[PDB]
Amino acid sequence: ADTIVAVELDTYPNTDIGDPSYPHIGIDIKSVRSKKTAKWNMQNGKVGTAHIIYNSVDKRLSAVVSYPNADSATVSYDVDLDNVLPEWVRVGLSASTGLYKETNTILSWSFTSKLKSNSTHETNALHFMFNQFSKDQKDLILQGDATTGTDGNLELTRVSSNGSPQGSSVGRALFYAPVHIWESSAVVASFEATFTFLIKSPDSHPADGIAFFISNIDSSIPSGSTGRLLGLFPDAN
Amino acid sequence: ADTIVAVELDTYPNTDIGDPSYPHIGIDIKSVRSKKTAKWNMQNGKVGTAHIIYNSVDKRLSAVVSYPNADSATVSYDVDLDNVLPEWVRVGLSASTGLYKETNTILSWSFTSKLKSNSTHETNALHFMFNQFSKDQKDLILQGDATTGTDGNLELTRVSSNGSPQGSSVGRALFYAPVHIWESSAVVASFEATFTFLIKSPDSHPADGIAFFISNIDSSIPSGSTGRLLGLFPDAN
Amino acid sequence: ADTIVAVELDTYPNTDIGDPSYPHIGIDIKSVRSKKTAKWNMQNGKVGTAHIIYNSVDKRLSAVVSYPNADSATVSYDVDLDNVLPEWVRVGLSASTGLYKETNTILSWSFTSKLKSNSTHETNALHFMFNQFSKDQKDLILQGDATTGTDGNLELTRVSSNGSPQGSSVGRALFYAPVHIWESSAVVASFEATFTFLIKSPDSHPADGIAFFISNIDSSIPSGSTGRLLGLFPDAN
Amino acid sequence: ADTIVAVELDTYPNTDIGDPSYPHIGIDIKSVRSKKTAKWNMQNGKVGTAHIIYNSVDKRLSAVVSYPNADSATVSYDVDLDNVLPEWVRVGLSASTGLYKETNTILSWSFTSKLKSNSTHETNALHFMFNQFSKDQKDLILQGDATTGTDGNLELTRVSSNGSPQGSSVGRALFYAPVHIWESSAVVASFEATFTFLIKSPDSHPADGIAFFISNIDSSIPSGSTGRLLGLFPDAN
Ligand SMILES: OC[C@H]1O[C@H](O[C@H]2[C@@H](O)[C@H](O)[C@@H](CO)O[C@@H]2O)[C@@H](O)[C@@H](O)[C@@H]1O
Ligand SMILES: OC[C@H]1O[C@H](O[C@H]2[C@@H](O)[C@H](O)[C@@H](CO)O[C@@H]2O)[C@@H](O)[C@@H](O)[C@@H]1O
Ligand SMILES: OC[C@H]1O[C@H](O[C@H]2[C@@H](O)[C@H](O)[C@@H](CO)O[C@@H]2O)[C@@H](O)[C@@H](O)[C@@H]1O
Ligand SMILES: OC[C@H]1O[C@H](O[C@H]2[C@@H](O)[C@H](O)[C@@H](CO)O[C@@H]2O)[C@@H](O)[C@@H](O)[C@@H]1O
Ligand SMILES: [Ca+2]
Ligand SMILES: [Ca+2]
Ligand SMILES: [Ca+2]
Ligand SMILES: [Ca+2]
Ligand SMILES: [Mn+2]
Ligand SMILES: [Mn+2]
Ligand SMILES: [Mn+2]
Ligand SMILES: [Mn+2]
Repeated sequence: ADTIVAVELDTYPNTDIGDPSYPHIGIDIKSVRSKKTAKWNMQNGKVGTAHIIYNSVDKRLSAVVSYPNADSATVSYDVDLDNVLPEWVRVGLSASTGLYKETNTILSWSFTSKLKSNSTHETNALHFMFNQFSKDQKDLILQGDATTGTDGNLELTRVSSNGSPQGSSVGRALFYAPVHIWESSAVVASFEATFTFLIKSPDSHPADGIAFFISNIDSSIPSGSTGRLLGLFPDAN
Repeated sequence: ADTIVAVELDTYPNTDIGDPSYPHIGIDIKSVRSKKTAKWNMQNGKVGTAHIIYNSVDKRLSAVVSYPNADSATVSYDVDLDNVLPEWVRVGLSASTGLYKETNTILSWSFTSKLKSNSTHETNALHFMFNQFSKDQKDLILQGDATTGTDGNLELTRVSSNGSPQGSSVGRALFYAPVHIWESSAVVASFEATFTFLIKSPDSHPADGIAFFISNIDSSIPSGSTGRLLGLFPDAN
Repeated sequence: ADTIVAVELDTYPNTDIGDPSYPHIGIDIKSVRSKKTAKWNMQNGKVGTAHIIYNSVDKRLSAVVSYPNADSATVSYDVDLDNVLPEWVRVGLSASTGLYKETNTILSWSFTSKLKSNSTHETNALHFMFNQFSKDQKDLILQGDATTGTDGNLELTRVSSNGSPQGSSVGRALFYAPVHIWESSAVVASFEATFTFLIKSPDSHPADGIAFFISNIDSSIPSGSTGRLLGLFPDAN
Repeated sequence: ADTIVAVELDTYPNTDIGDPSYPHIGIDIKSVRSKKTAKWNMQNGKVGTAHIIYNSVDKRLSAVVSYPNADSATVSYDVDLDNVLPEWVRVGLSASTGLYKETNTILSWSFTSKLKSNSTHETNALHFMFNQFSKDQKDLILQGDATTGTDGNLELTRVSSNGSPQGSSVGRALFYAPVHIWESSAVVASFEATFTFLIKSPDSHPADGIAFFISNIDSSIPSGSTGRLLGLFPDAN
C-alpha cells in the first residue's frame, strides 16, 4: 500500500472507527485512526485557513486551523518523518464525501520545503503558491473527482453545475514535482504548507473532510476510500 | 521539432554558423544563430555566475554573466514570449562538447516564475533552489550524459573519474514540474534564473558551452546536437 | 529639497500643471510633471492593484495598475536610477486630497529589493509584506495625516469616523529601514513593489491620488504639498 | 535593563558563572546563565553555520550549529516568547573577547519573521539577507567595536590591520527595522535566523563567543559586558 502522513480536517464523526464525537483535526501517521486529535468548530459556508509545519530539529508535526474571529484548533504530534516516509515524496490535498456531503473547495495552496546540508550554507528549497487554479493545470496531478478552474478554485470533490456538493465522491491534487523531505546527512530539513478552503453543505452534519498529505511519489487513491477514509487509506486499520 | 528559447554561454566560435570570432553570450529564439550576442571573456577554471530575467510588462529577455573582479557580459533582446513558447513549459540547463571540450559543471541553480491575474492580487509562483545536487535527484529530469551528485555538483557533460572533460558529449537537466510561463489573461508574468558554473579545460579553445533554456514540456536532446548545437537544436538553421 | 522618484496614480486632472485631461498613471523623476503617463480608468469604490518593477540591467521603471475584469494601465520610462537617487533610500506610499477628495486606503503593500555583487553569488535582499496594518506599527514611519490600524488598513489621508474622506489632506508611510538601491560595483540590482488600494469618493471627480515613491532617507512631506503635489513635491516645477 | 533572548555560541568555559567545562551552545532567557546548553566542538579557523528557529504553535526555541563533515550541536528550550519579550523588538548579532580572544567574523546573516492573523490568510512578513556587508551599511545599527565592509564581512569585535583579534572587545549589529515578534490575536507567528561565521584565534582557549539575540528596540551594549557577558547582559545573574 501507499505510505501516508496527513493532517485531516475531519468534518464527520465516525465513532465506529475511533473518531471523537465531534468534528476534529488530526495527525494521521500511516492510519486514518489519528495519533492525536483536537476539537474543531468547522463553520459551514465560511472560508477557513489551515497551516501545517514541521522541522527535523524538533521532530514535531503541527497544524493550526482558523476562521476569522474565532478560536483556532491546533494539534501536534512528535514524529520523526525519517522513520515514516521515503526520502522523496509527493505532497497533496485530498477530500471525500459519503452518505453526507460538502463542498471541498480549495481557494489557495502554498508549500515550502527546505533541506540543508553541513556544507557551507548549501540549502535547497522548493516553494509553490497557487492562489488561482486553472484548468489543465499541468503542475498538478488530479486524481479521482478533483477538478480545477471553476471560478479559479480547486474542487476536490464533485459539485453540480450550480454548486451543490455530491455524495460518494473522492478526489486529490498532488504537486507534480517530487519533494526531498529528508536526507541521511542533512543538518536541517523543514516544511510548511498553508491552504484556504470553503466547506459548505446542505446537511446538518457535513462530511467527510479535507486532508493535506505526504506520500510515496506514485500514490493513488485507494480503492473504496470515499467517505470516512478521506481518499487516503484502503481501510480503517 | 521542439520549441526553444535559450541564453547561451558559448565558449567556442563556430564562425561557419554565424558565431562571432570570440566566446560570447547570446539570446537564442528558435535558432542557434543568436538574435543578439555580446562578447564574453570566459575564465578557464574560475566559477562564474549567470543571471537571466524576463517580465511581460517590458517583454525583454536579458542576461548577465560575471566572474569576480571582472567586467560582466550582458545581452538583451526584445521578445514577447507569448509569441514564441507554449503556455506551459519546462526549464532546464544544457551543455555540450565537440572536438574541443570543457567541464560543464553546475554548482547551483535557482529559478522563480510568477503569474498574476487581475483578480485581487491573486498570484501564483514557483521557486526552486539547488545549491547541492544529489544522485537520484527526483525533481530533475537528466538527459544524455548529465549526472548529479559527484561532489554535490551537476555535471552536464561527461567527465572522467579524475575530472578530465570528454569530447563529443551532450547533456541536460530539466526541472520536473511544468512551469506556467504566460496566460491569455494574466496581468503580469515574470521569471528569473541564476546558476553558477565552472568551465575548465585543457584546451586553449574550450568548447562548446552551457545554456539555460525554456522548452515544450516533452523536449528531448535533438539527435546529433553535440558540439556547436549545445544540446538544443537539430541543425544550425 | 528631497530627491523623489515615484509612480503616481493620479486621479485628478490638473491641466494647468501638465496633467492630461483624464485620470492617469505616471512616472515622476524629480518633478510632479510626469516623464511618461498612461490613461487610467480608476474605478470608484473598487479594490485596485499596482505593481512596480525595475532592474539595473534594463534600466527601465515600469508600472501596471489593474482592477478585476478590466484592462490594465501600464507605463514605463527608461531611467538609470544611479543617476537620480542616492545609494541608500527609503521607500514609501503617499497620497493627498485637495478641493476634491477620496479615500486613499492601502489594504496591502509588499516590497523586495536585491543587490548582487560579482563575488560568488553574494546577494543581499530585503523583503517585506504588509497584508494587515496595526496601530503603532513600529516598522513604518507615518507622516502627516496617515494612520494605521483602522480595520487593519493604512489610511494615507484623513477619513472621518464613518469613512467619509476629507479634503486638503496629505499623508505618507515609509518603511523604517533604509534600502540599498544601487552600488558602484554591483552586478545587478532590482526591486519590485505591489500594493492594493481602495479609492472611494462622493465626488464625481475624485482627487488627488496615491503614489509609490523612493526618496532620500530623511524625506519629509514638503510644506503645502496637499492636492496636486501628492505629498511629494514642494512645487509643480 | 534591556530584555534579552539569545542563542549563545560560547567558546570559553566560565565555570565560575555556571558554564559547563567545554565550549557550548546555549539558550539564554533574560540571563547569561543558559536555560539549556549543549556541547559544541568549535573548530578554530573554519567557517561555521548557525540556524535558529521558533514558532508560536510549538513555543520552542531551537538552534543548530554545524561545520562541514562534523556532527552538529543542537539545543532547544520550551519558552513562550509572549511571556518574555515586548511585542516589537530588534534582532541582532553580538560578540565579545576578554583576556582570551578570537575573530568574531560574520560572513552572512539572514532572518525571516512572519505574523499571521485569522483574517483570511492575511500574513505579514519581514525577510533580510546579507551575504556581503558594506561600510556605512545603513540598514544595520553597529554598536561598540563592530565594523562592516572589511573584505565584505561584519567584524563584531576588534581585529588589527592584519587580522589579529584583540582582547577586551565587544560589538553588536542590529537590523534597523523593528520586528513584530508576537501579537495578542495572531494565529501563528514564527521566525528563523541563519548566520555563517569564522572564529579564529592564536589562543589554545579562544574567547568569548557570538550570539544571535532579540531585544527591546532601544537595546544598547551594557556597561562592562566584554568577556563572558557576550555584549548582552550587565551581570551574570
Ligand atoms: O458521509 C458520512 C459517512 O457516510 C457513510 O456512513 C454512514 C452509514 O452509511 C454507515 O452505515 C454508518 C456506520 O458505519 O456510518 C454512517 O452513519 C459512509 O459513506 C462513511 O464512510 C461516511 O463517513
Ligand atoms: O568542439 C568544437 C567544435 O568541434 C567540431 O568542429 C570543428 C571541426 O570538427 C569542424 O570540421 C569545423 C568546421 O565546421 O569546425 C571545427 O573546427 C564540432 O564538434 C563542432 O560542433 C564543435 O563546435
Ligand atoms: O483636489 C483637486 C484640486 O483642488 C484644488 O484645485 C482646484 C482649484 O482650487 C484651483 O483654483 C484650480 C486651478 O489651479 O484647480 C482646481 O480646480 C487644489 O487643492 C489642487 O491642488 C487639487 O489638485
Ligand atoms: O576571555 C576569557 C575570560 O577572560 C577574563 O576572565 C579570566 C580571568 O581574568 C578571571 O579572573 C577568571 C575568573 O573569573 O576567569 C578567567 O580566567 C574575563 O575577561 C572574562 O570575562 C572572559 O570570559
Ligand atoms: Ca471522520
Ligand atoms: Ca559556438
Ligand atoms: Ca493631478
Ligand atoms: Ca563563557
Ligand atoms: Mn478523524
Ligand atoms: Mn553562439
Ligand atoms: Mn499627474
Ligand atoms: Mn555559556
